[PDB]
Amino acid sequence: PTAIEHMEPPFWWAGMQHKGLQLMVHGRDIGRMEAALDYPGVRLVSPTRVPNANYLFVDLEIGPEAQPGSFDIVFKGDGRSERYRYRLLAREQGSAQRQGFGPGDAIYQIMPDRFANGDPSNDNVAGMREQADRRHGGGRHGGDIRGTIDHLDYIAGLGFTQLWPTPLVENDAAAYSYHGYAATDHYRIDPRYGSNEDFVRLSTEARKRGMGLIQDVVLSHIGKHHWWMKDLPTPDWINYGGKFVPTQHHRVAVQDPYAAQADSENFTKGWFVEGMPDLNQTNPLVANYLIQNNIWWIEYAGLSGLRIDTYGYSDGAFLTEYTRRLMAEYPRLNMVGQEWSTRVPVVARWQRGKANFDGYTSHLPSLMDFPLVDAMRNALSKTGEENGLNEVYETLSLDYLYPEPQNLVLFGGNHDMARMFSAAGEDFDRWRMNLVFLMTMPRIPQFYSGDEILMTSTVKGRDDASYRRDFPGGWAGDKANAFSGAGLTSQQRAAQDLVRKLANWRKNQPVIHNGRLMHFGPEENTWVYFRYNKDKRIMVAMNNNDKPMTLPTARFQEMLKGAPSGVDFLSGKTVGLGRELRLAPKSVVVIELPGLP
Amino acid sequence: PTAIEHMEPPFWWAGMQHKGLQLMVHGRDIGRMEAALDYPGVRLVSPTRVPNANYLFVDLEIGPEAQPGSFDIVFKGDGRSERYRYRLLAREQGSAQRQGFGPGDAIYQIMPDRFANGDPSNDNVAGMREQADRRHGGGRHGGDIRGTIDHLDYIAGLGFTQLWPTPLVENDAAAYSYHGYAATDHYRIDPRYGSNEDFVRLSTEARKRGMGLIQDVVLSHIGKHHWWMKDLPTPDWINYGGKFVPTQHHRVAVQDPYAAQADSENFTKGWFVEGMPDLNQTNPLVANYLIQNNIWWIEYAGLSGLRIDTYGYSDGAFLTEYTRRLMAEYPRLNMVGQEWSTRVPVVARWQRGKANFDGYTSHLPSLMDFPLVDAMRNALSKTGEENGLNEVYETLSLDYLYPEPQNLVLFGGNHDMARMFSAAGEDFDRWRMNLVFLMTMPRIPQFYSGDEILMTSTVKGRDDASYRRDFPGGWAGDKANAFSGAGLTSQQRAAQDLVRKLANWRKNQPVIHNGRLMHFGPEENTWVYFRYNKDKRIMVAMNNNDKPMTLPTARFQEMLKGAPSGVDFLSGKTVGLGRELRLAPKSVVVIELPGLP
Ligand SMILES: OC[C@H]1O[C@@H]2O[C@H]3[C@H](O)[C@@H](O)[C@@H](O[C@H]4[C@H](O)[C@@H](O)[C@@H](O[C@H]5[C@H](O)[C@@H](O)[C@@H](O[C@H]6[C@H](O)[C@@H](O)[C@@H](O[C@H]7[C@H](O)[C@@H](O)[C@@H](O[C@H]8[C@H](O)[C@@H](O)[C@@H](O[C@H]9[C@H](O)[C@@H](O)[C@@H](O[C@H]1[C@H](O)[C@H]2O)O[C@@H]9CO)O[C@@H]8CO)O[C@@H]7CO)O[C@@H]6CO)O[C@@H]5CO)O[C@@H]4CO)O[C@@H]3CO
Ligand SMILES: OC[C@H]1O[C@@H]2O[C@H]3[C@H](O)[C@@H](O)[C@@H](O[C@H]4[C@H](O)[C@@H](O)[C@@H](O[C@H]5[C@H](O)[C@@H](O)[C@@H](O[C@H]6[C@H](O)[C@@H](O)[C@@H](O[C@H]7[C@H](O)[C@@H](O)[C@@H](O[C@H]8[C@H](O)[C@@H](O)[C@@H](O[C@H]9[C@H](O)[C@@H](O)[C@@H](O[C@H]1[C@H](O)[C@H]2O)O[C@@H]9CO)O[C@@H]8CO)O[C@@H]7CO)O[C@@H]6CO)O[C@@H]5CO)O[C@@H]4CO)O[C@@H]3CO
Ligand SMILES: [Ca+2]
Ligand SMILES: [Ca+2]
Ligand SMILES: [Ca+2]
Ligand SMILES: [Ca+2]
Repeated sequence: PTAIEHMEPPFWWAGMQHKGLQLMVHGRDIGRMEAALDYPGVRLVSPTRVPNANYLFVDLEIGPEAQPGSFDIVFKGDGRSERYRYRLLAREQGSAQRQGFGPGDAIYQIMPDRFANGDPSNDNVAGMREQADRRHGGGRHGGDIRGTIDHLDYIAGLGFTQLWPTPLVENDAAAYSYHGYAATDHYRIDPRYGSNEDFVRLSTEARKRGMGLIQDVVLSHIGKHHWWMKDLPTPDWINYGGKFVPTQHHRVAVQDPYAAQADSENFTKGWFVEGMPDLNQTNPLVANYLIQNNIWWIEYAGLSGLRIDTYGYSDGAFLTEYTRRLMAEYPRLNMVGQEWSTRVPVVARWQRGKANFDGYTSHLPSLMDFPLVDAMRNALSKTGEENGLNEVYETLSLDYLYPEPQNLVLFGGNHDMARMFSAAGEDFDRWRMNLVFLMTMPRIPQFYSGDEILMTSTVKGRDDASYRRDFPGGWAGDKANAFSGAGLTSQQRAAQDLVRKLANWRKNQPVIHNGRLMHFGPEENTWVYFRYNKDKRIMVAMNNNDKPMTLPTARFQEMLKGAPSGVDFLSGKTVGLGRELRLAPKSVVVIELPGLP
Repeated sequence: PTAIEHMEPPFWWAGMQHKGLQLMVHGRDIGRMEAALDYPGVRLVSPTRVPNANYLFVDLEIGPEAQPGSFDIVFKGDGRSERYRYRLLAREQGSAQRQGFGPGDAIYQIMPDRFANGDPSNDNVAGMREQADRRHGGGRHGGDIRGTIDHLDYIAGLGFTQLWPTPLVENDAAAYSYHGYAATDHYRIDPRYGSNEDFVRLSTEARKRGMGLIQDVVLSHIGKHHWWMKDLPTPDWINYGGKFVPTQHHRVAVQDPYAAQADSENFTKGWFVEGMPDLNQTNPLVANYLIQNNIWWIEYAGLSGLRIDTYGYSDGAFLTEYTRRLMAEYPRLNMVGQEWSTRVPVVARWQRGKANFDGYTSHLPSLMDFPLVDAMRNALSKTGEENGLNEVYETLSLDYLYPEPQNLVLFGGNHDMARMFSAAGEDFDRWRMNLVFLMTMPRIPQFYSGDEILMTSTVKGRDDASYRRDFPGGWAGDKANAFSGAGLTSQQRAAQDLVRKLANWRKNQPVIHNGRLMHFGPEENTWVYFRYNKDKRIMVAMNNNDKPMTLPTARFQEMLKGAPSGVDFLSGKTVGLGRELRLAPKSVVVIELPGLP
């Protein structure tokens, strides 16, 4: 091997919250060397060696007096000497104070390979392990950053204010590289998507259109083709000494009074799959590496926040420190952890401010609301149940378990589950109820690309490829183009219109962002709730039955306070409320009313 | 009425914790009288007069200097004078400190009408509204206290240490009087069961056999034929002015940050059914009445605790005071609330010691563990699921939500749900798993009469009559008789023998009463857990599959610590533990090992 092959992070910033910076330097016999530097405000701590002669960790303390600039780090040993020009950048104005995504936002989720192919020429890149195959469900289809940039106006036009793409970091695998969840280089965009600079441009172009950029970060694991695997930095870098030992996924084991250490360790150290080596985050070098890398992306790419994969599969103590570090840099940031459980207590455990039985503490601002999504999908699909919506109501009543339920991400769907329209049984009227719910709950809504034109999938079991079909219009030659509206059916277009109507309306509804919620127990699969404050009331009523239903309004008087009627935002019709609310079969109304004193 | 028709409570005790005693006096124009008395230590408080001429509430303060004895309360008015000789009983030594049922106990549950007809002559009682009909599923079959007493040896012989009969208080209804849940006289045993004195004798006879007696109390409602209903003590004694307004059962509404007052009021004030007038517990006279009545039963009948029906259907503030009052009198008592929800947070809300988001405080020691019973019934029934036992494991992991999870009552079944054997799909092997689970969990186990001989029922929905078939041997002429063994199949006898073996064994296993629990995440519907302390380990392993399973024992070494083998208590077979645990199809083993160092 040659010179310095990797320097990570490759540059940094003056004026960060945490003064320490740990450089991970890789190259043949770099560990046999001694580093030296001279720059006011930067102090070189002095080596703690690792047995591997091919890695050197350099500990810097960057004082508040250190100014933007650059300086040489010089490595000397065995009659030779190596050099790296290290840059400390100036931070953009307002960087530390950046506002993360919140209740007023709506997030549009894409898989960058499956959204838009702006440049067919990067579909394959010389030297990489996988060839593109649009006809393979698990293959690379060729979506890229150029295609995403091309369609930012579309996403903004739909009413979305944040973009969350699944990971774009290099995944140089021989197969299943497209999904991004097995990083082979945490400091590089996969060249098939574009360059590091292209990703920065994506952020800047999104910001021009009023949209934030949320990065999808994996912390627990990497891909087996990561360059580390060819020469392990330390013998304990990867859990189980770099050998495949599978997790059995006992997620409660990390938060269970009756847990076996075997099960907790298996959850946090066990390999997700054979092709995903598990990072030993109990090694402080690994912890520092991940914390610094994610900060580096936030700072470099001007992100509004993060979505954190496989949340509890990382070491718990590491997550405590990681969340503390990120949030100390960016106190107004949001980060949404993916803790995939339908049990509210299991999700709620991880949110900042939670008083946990075991004293577990976290600075994680948000989690994905799998419990509530599961409840609504059940309600809308099990149409033979007398009162399926009761599950939604009862799940929501558990919100007190969360320190900040209003900061949780509620979603129509995502790349891991059945398509929203399919989960609703291809029932457009019931799908409308799901959409209304998503846009009116005291949550941060997230929507999955393609759902706005009722893309379908298999509903039973798990079928990842079926959830990730190419967006129509993302590829040259497509017969239908959802970006332009060309070739959409009337129902598809009606869906897209409704999404655009509701999401744009929602942006302008402070009562949804921070108003109160009062809901009523569902009765025979009818459900009424209100968002309210002194300025506005929004009354949602849904009739989840294939028959008309009539609801006496006396029941709702603490919210209605004698309102004789209101205008339904959906239909534009005036709806009577004096003595009863008459719902047509499978209907939902969104009645807008004056404030509640 | 004839002078004083009802005096309630009819007598009291010297030396109670709460000095106050409120007498509810009933009779024609008694409300027009004025009470007077002269007895050392007893003070008459100045009157508070309700507009109903047929009732008088008399407030006494019984100071600690009041001795046991009697004194006349004289009621003077309109030139007439009525007397009542009031008695203060001496309390039994150790009364206040009585030990309530706890984790070392096992509760046997009966319905008195359905267990044993010791006296056919009381099946009908002249004057009563219902005639017995043994062939009618919802009729009175004639079981009584004499029959229960006749068979205490049998219950004690099975290994049970507490008897819980469903209510024996008067239910003088035209139809469905048998079940006891619609009281028509809170101070009287239904004469078809026997007298008040017979109930005291049931308690004393049970005690002679090492068994406590747990009374089933209804607080929220009475029956429509209660004598109150003919002449309402106050206009607000019954919720909704004594007229039927149904509850819609929105149980979470009393513990939901988004609750409507309409829903929460409807839950606690709404009538359970038309035949069950709802008590207005916000009226302090109603509150005092119930508190005193239940204390009266505890003191009079020498009870070891209570089972409290329809728990959250009572007023929340009333419940705080009721539980406070009862626990003040009897600090070591146990009372188990029936809060029928399969959601851990909903049940846990009510247990003494819980820190609730809304500051709600309760003194209730115990609740019925519907969530865990539901989880195990799901695991045993969902035979098409690869790992249904995962529900049990995850539910258990939520025990940190309860202040005192070991004090919760775990049950094989009860009078409101499908028969335990039917719940296991009539699979003897799965039934054994449920039984072992019940007898080894950190819980107070409760068992439903008839389950020890594998009685069956319908499985779906609610079918009360199906769960409540006459105990075989309870009636003269029965051709299957569980008391003698006559007519039982080999399998039914084996069930009975196993109940006896495990219950009696449990009695002598402190490690089950107060030991730790460590469980392991179930894998492919195999599950291993341990009860352990310095003295003993008890390993439970179950294979919920119709194929053999081989579990490497490395996994369990934090509990096994190299144990080469053990003896299965159940089969009495030796079980290898050195390298692998071989489980036969549908097996459960229970292995005793010495305590860990
Ligand atoms: O970065 C890795 C991935 O992380 C992220 O998502 C993961 C979550 O963090 C993690 O918790 C977990 O979620 C599970 C959740 O916790 C569970 O409660 C449960 O929820 C329900 C589930 O959704 C239902 O489908 C069902 O589960 C059963 C299912 O019906 C049944 O078919 C079977 O599933 C087995 C598959 O059939 C089998 O093929 C294989 O799965 C493969 C998969 O086919 C393959 O494509 C590959 O997956 C890739 C994936 O495409 C990538 O995107 C990347 O995934 C990341 C996610 O995108 C993140 O968001 O990497 C993956 C790994 O390479 O590999 C899979 C693994 O072999 O095995 C399956 C079983 O082992 O059985 C299941 C039950 O076991 O019912 C559940 C109701 O309780 O399941 C959640 C997952 O669906 O997993 C997330 C990754 O999916
Ligand atoms: O003291 C009263 C009883 O209290 C104790 O148990 C009750 C629990 O505290 C309470 O939480 C709830 O528990 C669960 C319930 O058992 C489950 O069924 C289920 O309930 C939901 C159900 O799944 C839904 O379908 C719906 O139920 C409605 C139902 O669909 C609808 O038809 C109607 O119900 C009527 C019946 O269908 C009809 O037959 C008749 O009922 C008769 C009954 O057949 C007869 O035996 C007699 O019932 C007695 C009972 O036998 C007594 O033992 C006593 O019950 C107490 C329990 O034993 C306690 O342990 O009193 C009963 C009389 O009230 O008389 C009945 C009335 O004539 O009429 C029914 C009523 O119209 O309406 C229901 C309700 O809307 O919603 C259910 C709630 O969401 O899950 C519940 C908890 O989640 O009820 C327990 C009693 O079953
Ligand atoms: Ca491309
Ligand atoms: Ca891990
Ligand atoms: Ca009888
Ligand atoms: Ca009530």
